Amino acid sequence: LKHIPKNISPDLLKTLMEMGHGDEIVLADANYPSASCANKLIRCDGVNIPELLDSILYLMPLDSYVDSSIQFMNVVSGDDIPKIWGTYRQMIEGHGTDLKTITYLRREDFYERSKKAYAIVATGETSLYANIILKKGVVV
Amino acid sequence: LKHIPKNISPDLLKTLMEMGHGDEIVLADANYPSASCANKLIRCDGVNIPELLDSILYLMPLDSYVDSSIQFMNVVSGDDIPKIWGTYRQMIEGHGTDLKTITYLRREDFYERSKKAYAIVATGETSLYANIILKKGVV
Amino acid sequence: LKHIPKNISPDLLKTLMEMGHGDEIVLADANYPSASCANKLIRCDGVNIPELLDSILYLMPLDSYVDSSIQFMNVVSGDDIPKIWGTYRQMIEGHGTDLKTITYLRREDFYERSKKAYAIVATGETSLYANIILKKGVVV
Amino acid sequence: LKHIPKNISPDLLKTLMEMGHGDEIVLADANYPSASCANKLIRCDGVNIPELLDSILYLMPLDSYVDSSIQFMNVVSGDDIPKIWGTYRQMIEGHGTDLKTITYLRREDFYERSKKAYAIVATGETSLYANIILKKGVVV
Amino acid sequence: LKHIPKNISPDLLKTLMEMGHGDEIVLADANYPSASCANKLIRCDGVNIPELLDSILYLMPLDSYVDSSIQFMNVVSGDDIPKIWGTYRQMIEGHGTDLKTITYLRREDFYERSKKAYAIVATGETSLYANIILKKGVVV
Amino acid sequence: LKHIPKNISPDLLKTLMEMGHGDEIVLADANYPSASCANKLIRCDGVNIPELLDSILYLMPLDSYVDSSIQFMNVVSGDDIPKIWGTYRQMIEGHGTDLKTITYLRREDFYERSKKAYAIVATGETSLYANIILKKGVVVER
Amino acid sequence: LKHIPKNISPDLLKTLMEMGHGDEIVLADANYPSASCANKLIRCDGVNIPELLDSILYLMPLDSYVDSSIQFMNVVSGDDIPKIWGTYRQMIEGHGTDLKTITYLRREDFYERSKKAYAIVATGETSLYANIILKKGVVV
Amino acid sequence: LKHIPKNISPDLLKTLMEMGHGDEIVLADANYPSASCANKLIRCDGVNIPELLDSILYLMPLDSYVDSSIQFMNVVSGDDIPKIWGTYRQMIEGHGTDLKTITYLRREDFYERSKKAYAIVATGETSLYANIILKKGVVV
Amino acid sequence: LKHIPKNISPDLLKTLMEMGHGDEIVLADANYPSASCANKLIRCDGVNIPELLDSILYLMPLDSYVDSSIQFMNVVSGDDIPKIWGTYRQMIEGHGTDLKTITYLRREDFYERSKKAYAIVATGETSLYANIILKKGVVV
Amino acid sequence: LKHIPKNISPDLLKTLMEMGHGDEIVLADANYPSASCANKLIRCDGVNIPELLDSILYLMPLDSYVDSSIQFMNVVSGDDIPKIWGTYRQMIEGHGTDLKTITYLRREDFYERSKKAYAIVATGETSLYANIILKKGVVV
Ligand SMILES: C[C@@H]1O[C@H](O)[C@@H](O)[C@H](O)[C@@H]1O
Ligand SMILES: C[C@@H]1O[C@H](O)[C@@H](O)[C@H](O)[C@@H]1O
Ligand SMILES: C[C@@H]1O[C@H](O)[C@@H](O)[C@H](O)[C@@H]1O
Ligand SMILES: C[C@@H]1O[C@H](O)[C@@H](O)[C@H](O)[C@@H]1O
Ligand SMILES: C[C@@H]1O[C@H](O)[C@@H](O)[C@H](O)[C@@H]1O
Ligand SMILES: C[C@@H]1O[C@H](O)[C@@H](O)[C@H](O)[C@@H]1O
Ligand SMILES: C[C@@H]1O[C@H](O)[C@@H](O)[C@H](O)[C@@H]1O
Ligand SMILES: C[C@@H]1O[C@H](O)[C@@H](O)[C@H](O)[C@@H]1O
Ligand SMILES: C[C@@H]1O[C@H](O)[C@@H](O)[C@H](O)[C@@H]1O
Ligand SMILES: C[C@@H]1O[C@H](O)[C@@H](O)[C@H](O)[C@@H]1O
Ligand SMILES: [K+]
Ligand SMILES: [K+]
Ligand SMILES: [K+]
Ligand SMILES: [K+]
Ligand SMILES: [K+]
Repeated sequence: LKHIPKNISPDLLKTLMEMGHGDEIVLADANYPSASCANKLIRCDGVNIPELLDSILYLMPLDSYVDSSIQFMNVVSGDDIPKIWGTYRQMIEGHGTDLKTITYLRREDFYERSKKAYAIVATGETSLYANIILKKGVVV
Repeated sequence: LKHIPKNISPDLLKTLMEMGHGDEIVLADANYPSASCANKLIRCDGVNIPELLDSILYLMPLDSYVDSSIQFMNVVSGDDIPKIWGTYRQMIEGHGTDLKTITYLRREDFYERSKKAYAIVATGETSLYANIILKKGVV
Repeated sequence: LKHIPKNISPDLLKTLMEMGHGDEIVLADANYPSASCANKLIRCDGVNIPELLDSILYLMPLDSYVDSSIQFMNVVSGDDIPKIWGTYRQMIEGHGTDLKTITYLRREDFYERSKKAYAIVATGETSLYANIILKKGVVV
Repeated sequence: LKHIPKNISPDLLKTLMEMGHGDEIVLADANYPSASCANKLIRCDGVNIPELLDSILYLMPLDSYVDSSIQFMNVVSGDDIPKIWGTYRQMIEGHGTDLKTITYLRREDFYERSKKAYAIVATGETSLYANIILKKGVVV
Repeated sequence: LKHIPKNISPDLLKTLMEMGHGDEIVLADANYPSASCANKLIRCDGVNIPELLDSILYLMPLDSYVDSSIQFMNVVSGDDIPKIWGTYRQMIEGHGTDLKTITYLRREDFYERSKKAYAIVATGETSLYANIILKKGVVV
Repeated sequence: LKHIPKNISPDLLKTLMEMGHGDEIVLADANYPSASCANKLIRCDGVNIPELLDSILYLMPLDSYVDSSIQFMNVVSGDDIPKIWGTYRQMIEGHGTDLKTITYLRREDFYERSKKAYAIVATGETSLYANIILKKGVVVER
Repeated sequence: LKHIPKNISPDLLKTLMEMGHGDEIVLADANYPSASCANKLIRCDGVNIPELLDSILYLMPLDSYVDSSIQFMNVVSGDDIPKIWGTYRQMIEGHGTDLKTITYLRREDFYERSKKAYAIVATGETSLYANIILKKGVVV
Repeated sequence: LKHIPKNISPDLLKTLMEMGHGDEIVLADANYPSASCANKLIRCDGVNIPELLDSILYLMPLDSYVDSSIQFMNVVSGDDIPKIWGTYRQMIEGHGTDLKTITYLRREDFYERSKKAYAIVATGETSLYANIILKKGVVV
Repeated sequence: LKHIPKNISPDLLKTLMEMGHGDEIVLADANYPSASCANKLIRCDGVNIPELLDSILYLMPLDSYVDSSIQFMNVVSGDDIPKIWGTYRQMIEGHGTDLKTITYLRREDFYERSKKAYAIVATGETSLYANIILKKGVVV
Repeated sequence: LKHIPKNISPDLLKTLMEMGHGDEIVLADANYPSASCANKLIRCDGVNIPELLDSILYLMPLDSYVDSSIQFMNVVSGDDIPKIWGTYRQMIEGHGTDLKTITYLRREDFYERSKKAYAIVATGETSLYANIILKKGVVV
């Protein structure tokens, strides 16, 4: 269609539309157990996470009513911090969100919040530890 | 159809009809997480709540055997009391329903009750904290 | 519910509502092969057709845009003209459609039309050749 | 069909047939939350309960292996004790069942039992507190 | 249940009641391609046809409005006239139906009609050419 | 969501999205046989068609590869020409579509084309002969 | 089919086959509540248990890794220990199983174990307390 | 299970059982468009055709009412004659079936007969032109 | 996974594997009516056709039993020959296919063949007339 | 398809692909209760476990983030150590994985683990105690 971001599947848009204030969506990397965890699965194997996050932030406001609307997955000790978080931070600040609302959950904590999320979008993102949890806010 | 309100959808009327004494129905605003909470989902994305409440009250009696047959979602203290509540109130009293039956639920409590409800209709009501739970009476 | 005839079921009211101008519904007697002809089946095995026709006529205008809004199934020339037709004619008139709209269809014509109808209603009408096809009109 | 009562529906018969020793079936009045409680829902919106109870008892024996094979719904004070109970009792004896088998569950207890029942039939019964639960017996 | 013949399964009785006037049902021996022909399939692999025929004709009237209300499968010329046809005739007479109504179809016509019937019941009947096609009549 | 017309329901947007070039969609009025004709049914019982037409024209280009990308349902005499057709014509021109693309179908023909359409949306439009068929055009990268 | 007991239905064979070591299948008499207890239901309404048990014991080895691979339903006083238990033991002995493997479960314990069984088959066995639970062993 | 050939899956045996006189099942090599042509699809991707032909010939009698019970795919007039046909012919006379019942179809005719067949089993057979159509006969 | 091209969704791979000789798959551009035309629909809204074509040709042989294993959609009138046709041509040669196997279909004929294809994959390819139909060959 | 192990079924490949880091898959022997334990069942009745394990190890890396990514079912000792274990070890070491990751689970613990596995693949492995639980690692 005209005016809608080009990297959003028909089904993704529907689920973004039907999501209400408080509903969470996981943007999972190519390595995340998306199918096994998901309440509702959306497959987007041909899309990396930076470009997808940008489009969703364009469309979907974030929950200001909580302290933490965005969550990443904290690494296991010995593993390196993915540099991709810098792209996320750069993007998140872009659509005028305060970077303070990001918090870090550990692997098992993350796995569990994704199960309670309304949908997981399986991406093709190769970067390790690239999983993002987004919480929908109120629409103006 | 003749003699039936024009803003009650086919599927909404079916579900109102099959509802029994005690069953609850949520009238959710545009911002409510309707789809994620619904046991049974009706979308009326083009209808506003006062208008839909009016039609529902005409058709469906409210539960006399409980202290509270109506619930709103309570605001965070001490934020502004939603203006539309007045509209609702003036319509609830009118169908002959005592205002002292309305009750206010914490966001979390409201969510939990909506999951146990028979159905949630998702409306286009743009106003905040505009949600309502209704409990069916006897006919 | 209030203001809605007590002899119209949840599913029947839904289908009456979603019917539009021209759609046909079949009030079928107990002997009619409703299930095998039905595009969409609605069972009301405890209801008779007089009651039902009355309630339906109350909510749903007939099709003014054709010669025939109503069709009974004809007998096999001409053994015992069914008494129940008389009861139908009384209601159909003073509701208030013109009795001249009723045409009578051959068995195999009726069967065939009933398959092209939107829905059939299986009733408990024990009378013979008691079936009816009604055509929805324009609501204004 | 011949030799089968005319007011029990196709899916109703299959249901009574497939029930076995110990299974319960609720015959619910027009005000019961049948749809929302039913494990399995049979709709008979045109039928009243006394005629239905008569047909079922004809086909289905009641459980002798428990002290209560029938339950009614008790009134909340101050509602009227419905007259229909008298019709029910009069009809339950006359099939030969000892009226001592009838017990009286309060509203909330009744709902919870109907939930663990194999099937609920939503009737057209207008009388209040006209709900019945029947427990299937042994055949031989 | 009480008053229902013991060899009519729950789903068979249902389909028998769902059937209207003119509807056909095929009683298929254990060599018939039941599953591949059936619009709707009922399996009674442990039942033989003559006893099934008895119960069905007991419960269901035959179509007395057409030339043939019953069809068997004619043998491929040469092969023996199956004995069971005798047993069927002594079954059909009794229940008061005239054997003049039995017509005989050839394999590829018997297959064709069975596809258009409302149901095929697959039985355990080991005898050859034991297939019967039944047409439902009026219930009064 | 932001930047999306607020009268386009979640399922309608999906179906507008999954439509490609040549696909058609029917905006059916309240009296229309939407449910019986529909390959794929979307119910928007609370929406009027001019509102919906503006939002759809905003997002979805019309098919330039055919003469008629828009069809109305012609009247039988003596029904009146509906006023809403002006409203539609006003709307269509202004999104940049030549009114020459509008053609008119006999009630009967309209029904049959609606059965071959990708989707019918049932609206709350009480105005008569208010049905439209729109045929999706190519979306070209700027 | 050749070389396959005639009294095993298409769907029963498949269930027996997809059962692994330790899975249980219940052979239920005509009075049992099979439909309501079953995780997976197979209907063999025209077959008695004796015949069926023989075929199943011909095809399916019994679990030798537990104390008891066969459970009958024990009676409640004062009912009679049914004669069919005699018929069961050889077949059972006759297929080579040590009868000490038969353990007896009371009514409620039987229903609960059957709810946990991979499948229940509803038979036509009019005899009482004829239900049997079988536990599949290892093949070679 | 005991007394069942070991290379027939649970679903294959069921489909082999529910087939009746005249039904056709296709044994398709790894390269055959099984998924697209199948009315009913059974997958046996780890199984070669000769051993499957063995078991099926053992369990399933072939149709004697036709001159041709078996169809191979004939080669494209350019391609080479497959070794596997000799295997097949030897397999076919071993059970008492005359090789004169074998016929050969050109791809087009083969594709079409397969669509009209009750089932296609997609096998792992590597040999080209390895496909077989078997038509079931009567069990006595 | 290791060794599988990174831009193939789990479902596309399945589709590719279950396709056999002669089956056709349509790589559809972002303007194609993919959903209304597809018998089986795989969405890859995040992939462009060149990268998809490349990894598909790696896995899947083309049908050499026909003059044309590849079909493009010829432009109307009218507009330019898209440059991506050069890109496809450079890839098709290199994987070892004779470019003469490419034929060009009029818009309506392409649509019609795609209705007959096993599957259509909806890509995010923004180039016009970028659609490709591939026919599967034999393997190894 | 080319470059893909020949013993991986279309849905198995899909399953392996849709699995993510941490997801488990049971390779279950012919005696295992796959059907009854399986959250998601893939049937591969024709295939043995070593050839299948080998192919899967080629495609799927094992989880490095736990102390044990491979589990066998331990013997009831009771029975003796099955020789199929060494064959497994020869394989998993040949794929670069350290044999100190194999743990051993008791029969009941293995059943429970398998219920919580993403998929169970039912094999034709005739070796006893031959079941394997693989846990998927990260792909770099
Ligand atoms: C160790 C982590 O496992 C998770 O499942 C993945 O989603 C992360 O990228 C990372 O590999
Ligand atoms: C803050 C509240 O969030 C809720 O989910 C909404 O339903 C209310 O309208 C309000 O926006
Ligand atoms: C002869 C007629 O057949 C029809 O199917 C029935 O609906 C009528 O009642 C009558 O029996
Ligand atoms: C108070 C009681 O509520 C129940 O649900 C109904 O079944 C009774 O008839 C009565 O209305
Ligand atoms: C030759 C005939 O084929 C039919 O399909 C069977 O139903 C008959 O019993 C007979 O065997
Ligand atoms: C007479 C016409 O019937 C059609 O079905 C409707 O869609 C038109 O709006 C009008 O009412
Ligand atoms: C009392 C027992 O009830 C059980 O459900 C039945 O299976 C027995 O046959 C017996 O009637
Ligand atoms: C050329 C032939 O194509 C067919 O589809 C396949 O089934 C044969 O094995 C062979 O490859
Ligand atoms: C005119 C053509 O229509 C087709 O459906 C599209 O796939 C092409 O890219 C082009 O736009
Ligand atoms: C005793 C064990 O039981 C399990 O179910 C099987 O999977 C093993 O192979 C073995 O037979
Ligand atoms: K996708
Ligand atoms: K809606
Ligand atoms: K009903
Ligand atoms: K059966
Ligand atoms: K398989």
